[PDB]
Amino acid sequence: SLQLWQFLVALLDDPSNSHFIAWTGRGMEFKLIEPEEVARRWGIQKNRPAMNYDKLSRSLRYYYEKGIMQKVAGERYVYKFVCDPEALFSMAFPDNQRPLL
Repeated sequence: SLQLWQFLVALLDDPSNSHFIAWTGRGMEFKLIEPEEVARRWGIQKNRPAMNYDKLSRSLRYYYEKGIMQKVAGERYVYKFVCDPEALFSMAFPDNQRPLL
């Protein structure tokens, strides 16, 4: 399984992608430098050729409403991953949140 937050982290980990998505250097903050290019790549990844940023952005909002990300104030395309105990559990268990016997 691959969901959007993981996909973004995969792109962010490779600094050769910095011209369209980058860790800003402020903690866990990242910027979508070319939002439609990020969306295009997500569409390729998921075989959804009609993917676009409008669609992708819904997931960003779902993540910040759930406290997995935060939207940075004053910015359009700057977000941060949340580093807290509860968010770490959600990120550790994307597919099963009753993982123990």
